[PDB]
Amino acid sequence: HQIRVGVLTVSDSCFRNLAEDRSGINLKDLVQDPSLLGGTISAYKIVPDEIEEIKETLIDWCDEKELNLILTTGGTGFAPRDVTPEATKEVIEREAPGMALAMLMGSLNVTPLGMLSRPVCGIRGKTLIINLPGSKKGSQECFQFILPALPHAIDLLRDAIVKVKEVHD
Amino acid sequence: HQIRVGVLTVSDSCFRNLAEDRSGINLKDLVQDPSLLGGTISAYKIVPDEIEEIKETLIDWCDEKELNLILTTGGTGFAPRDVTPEATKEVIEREAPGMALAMLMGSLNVTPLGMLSRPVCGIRGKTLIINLPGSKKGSQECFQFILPALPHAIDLLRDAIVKVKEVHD
Amino acid sequence: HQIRVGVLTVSDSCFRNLAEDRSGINLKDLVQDPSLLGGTISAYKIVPDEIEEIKETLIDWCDEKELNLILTTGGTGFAPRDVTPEATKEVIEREAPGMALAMLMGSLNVTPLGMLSRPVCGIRGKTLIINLPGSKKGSQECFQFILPALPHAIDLLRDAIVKVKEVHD
Ligand code: NA
Repeated sequence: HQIRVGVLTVSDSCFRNLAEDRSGINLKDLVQDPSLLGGTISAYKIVPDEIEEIKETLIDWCDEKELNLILTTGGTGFAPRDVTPEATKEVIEREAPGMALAMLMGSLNVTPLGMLSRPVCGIRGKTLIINLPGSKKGSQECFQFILPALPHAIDLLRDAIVKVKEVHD
Repeated sequence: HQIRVGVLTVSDSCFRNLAEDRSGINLKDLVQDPSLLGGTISAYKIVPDEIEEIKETLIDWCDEKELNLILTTGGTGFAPRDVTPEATKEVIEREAPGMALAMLMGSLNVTPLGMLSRPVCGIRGKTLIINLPGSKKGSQECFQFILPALPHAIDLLRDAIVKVKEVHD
Repeated sequence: HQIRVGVLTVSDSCFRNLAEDRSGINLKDLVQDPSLLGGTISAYKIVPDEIEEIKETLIDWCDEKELNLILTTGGTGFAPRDVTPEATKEVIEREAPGMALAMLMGSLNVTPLGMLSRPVCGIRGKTLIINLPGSKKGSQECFQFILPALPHAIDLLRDAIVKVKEVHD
């Protein structure tokens, strides 16, 4: 019944030690809160806004760590270096557009600037990958929008096969 | 100018005769109701949750049967075998994201679990393909969400070319 | 910090001189209104509903003209020749699904027929590309739905690199 979760902070500023990772730290707290998801933090990493590093991390976390859930924070806006959604599209097997939609409607309710977020959500093996905004406020609000559906989503994926492992098994 | 419709049930359980196809049978009734769509059922099949069989059936129904509308039911959730949207993306020529959106907003209005549905809608030749959920309740509600736009959508596609046929024409 | 905008009218009828481009002409007025966007019209063209012509124009306007914003009007519905979204998907580097969403929700609030529009929004270099409907009413409404986010989106993209130019720089 355990939920093993990874939080991937995608941020040049945090990577360069220019700012504290308020968003990522807060997501670790939200994830572990027994009144919320009641999950376990199994992976945490800060990476720069660089497609290959994001992709490699996601693949490792899905295929080697077999996490149930990865929450990315940052790299989903219009700034030129923001490529988290692009990295995510390259690693997912099955897209989950309803989750990206739920987050966008929720965000638009807060502000029209919500349409400047470009998140992708999708599945790889047993892992649900969710792109969240970079700000603490934004990532918390978006986590809140999807939380009601997370336990069931994770449950449906628990027995999925990790494709790269299954071929030599 | 009849509306020729195909209902494709994607279900391992129904395919193996473990359960009755409540969803598909109900969709046949909804399609044919003269107060609703007033369509004709021109094709009906139960297939397992297997990407190639889904793809092959959709292609035959669009290119050989030249159906105006295909309603798929099942294989659109998070369960590992659910690959209907993936099959659909491989066969469509032009995506219709507004229809997938309309269904998802309607569904989210019923329950946040609507974000665990992953439907694709799109066009191939004269055919509009709509992915609906596997459950009778979900497919009925989703059919209702798009019904007001179906007649006009179908009309706009009636004179489309079937690409594989036109090359030897 | 001018906003250099292109308006691309995709319309067989206008291209063949059968109708006046009411939509494109109105978009030029909207764009230049200082209480709306305060933009500059830097490019305007009417092209037929042909994928290659649309793609070639978009690439030229992004890569050679380095426009901040391109509004396309027409070619986004279900009619068989409507291929603007497909051309757009072939040229963008980063999709902006939030903006497409916002336009569609707004449109669905007016009529369910909004779900028969298939717009794509995305980014190439410094340029935001927005697909709008062909009708004057539809393009004006869709522009007005996204307008609140336009200034900030454009600003975030101002220092983006034009990839084809950077490689020989
Ligand atoms: Na999409």
